[PDB]
Amino acid sequence: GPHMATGQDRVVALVDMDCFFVQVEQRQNPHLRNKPCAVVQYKSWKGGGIIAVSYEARAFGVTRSMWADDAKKLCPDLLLAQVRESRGKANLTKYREASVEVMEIMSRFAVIERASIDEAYVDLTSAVQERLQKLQGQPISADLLPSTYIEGLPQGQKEGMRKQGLFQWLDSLQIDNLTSPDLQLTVGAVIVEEMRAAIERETGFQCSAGISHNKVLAKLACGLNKPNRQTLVSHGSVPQLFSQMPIRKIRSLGGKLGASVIEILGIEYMGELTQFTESQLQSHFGEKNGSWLYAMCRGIEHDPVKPRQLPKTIGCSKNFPGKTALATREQVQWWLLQLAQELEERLTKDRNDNDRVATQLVVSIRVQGDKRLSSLRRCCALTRYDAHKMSHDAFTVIKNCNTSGTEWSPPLTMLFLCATKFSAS
DNA sequence: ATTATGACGCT
Ligand SMILES: [Mn+2]
Ligand SMILES: [Mn+2]
Repeated sequence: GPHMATGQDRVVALVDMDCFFVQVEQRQNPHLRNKPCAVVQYKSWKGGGIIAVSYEARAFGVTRSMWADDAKKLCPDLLLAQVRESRGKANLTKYREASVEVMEIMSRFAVIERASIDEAYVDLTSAVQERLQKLQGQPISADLLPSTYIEGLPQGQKEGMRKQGLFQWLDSLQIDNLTSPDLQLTVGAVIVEEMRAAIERETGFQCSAGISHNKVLAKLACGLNKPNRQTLVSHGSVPQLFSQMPIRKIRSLGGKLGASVIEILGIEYMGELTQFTESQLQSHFGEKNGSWLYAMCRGIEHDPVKPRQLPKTIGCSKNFPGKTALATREQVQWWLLQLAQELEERLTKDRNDNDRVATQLVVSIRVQGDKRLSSLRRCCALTRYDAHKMSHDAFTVIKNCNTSGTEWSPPLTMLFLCATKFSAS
């Protein structure tokens, strides 16, 4: 009872830009705004691979990782923006720079953890305490929450439902207790409305967000009401929400581990996990995963919001699938040079912007017919930002994979260069 | 012949 900690100490938000690459292209080209549109990479093979889809296009069934020619069968009016191509590969620079715009606005409100190019976690605990003291007892007006959904409410037209749920929540709120978790989540949501307003004002970009007590719940909440909306998942809403929540929807359970939870335990939903002791879970899934599952199914997770706005590694990758696989020495060299040239550009810009130097080069390759996604990964020293030297070293480091007797065999279906091990400069 | 990345765990 009194000693079971309930993981309500923090207020954590997950902000995710709605169809981010598409919005970047729609800001740049107004003809695309408020239309079915998608962003593609390459164009020759089946019109190119789609990597981002507006919500209007999604209503027709267009999805990521779908060929553009097939998407056009579902949505003949679909509009397409193409990723920039440089040195024969996709260049994502425009989206990394748009991402930094967004991150820099978010960083004004609270400390953020860049979780991907288009999403960050926010630790709002201090911000909420400060704002609570600023209110000095004033109750929270629904006007301050114009796009917030309260998950699980109403209980007992879409916007009509939203407002009813919010009204029930706010009427139930105990504004005089500055230590109530539910009040703290609520103030966190007010701040997140303000953050999302500043992002849209200063970039034109819309986003969704989740507000809860930890990263996993914030992330799960963010996806409940998209696009352009935010969802508050309270501690108290977890039993009902998790009672029908497929295990695969929880972050890190979408793959093999989640499938083995399902197969070994004979269950489907997150909430069923409550029935197992911690020791049982550790026995099946190992001590770390067991403790984590035992707490997570009760809505409790302790992973911190790391103060990290910048990526930890800077990487350059290209697949050479099918008959385009690289089969000669000249080919492997020239593409290592193209990759190393993009890497040099991004690294020099990174050193100037962020006062740091990478010190290790990671070279990863895939050979044709190899089952694995990395057929090999080897590291060497990264001592100067020179594309010719980095390409020469990556070669030097992979070349004993060639089994020919100027040819290259097995042909290579992927090259990958990654600068890592950053040190302040 | 989804592709381009990027974080993190295991050993
Ligand atoms: Mn997104
Ligand atoms: Mn995202």
